[PDB]
Amino acid sequence: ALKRARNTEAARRSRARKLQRMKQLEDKVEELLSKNYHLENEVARLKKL
Amino acid sequence: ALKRARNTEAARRSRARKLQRMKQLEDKVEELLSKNYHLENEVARLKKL
DNA sequence: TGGAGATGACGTCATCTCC
DNA sequence: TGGAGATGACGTCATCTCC
Repeated sequence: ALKRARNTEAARRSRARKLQRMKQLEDKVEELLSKNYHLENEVARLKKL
Repeated sequence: ALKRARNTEAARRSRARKLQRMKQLEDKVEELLSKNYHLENEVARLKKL
């Protein structure tokens, strides 16, 4: 059927978006963990001086 | 068939783990964004004083 | 070992959303 | 509006992994 054919592609596009969103999110946690470390270290330094 | 029955449940358990992992990850980004803000603000303060 | 479970992509159905 | 697309869960098959 036709509605099925269209839905099969809509599902394909939807899955693809969910896979990129996950990766995007995983990268962000990596980015924030590093930014966090530099600030935490920075705080210790300024605290001393 | 039997192997199919088992796989149908293995898939159910697997999906469940992927849903919790996503949520866990989403919470972490929220947590780090806030911790980041407090440190960034903290740095500005110590910088001044 | 061979064999069990885990997991990625698939296509489908049910629903929601949005004009 | 009614109708189009988006999306969550499903069950299946193919493969990987791990003893």
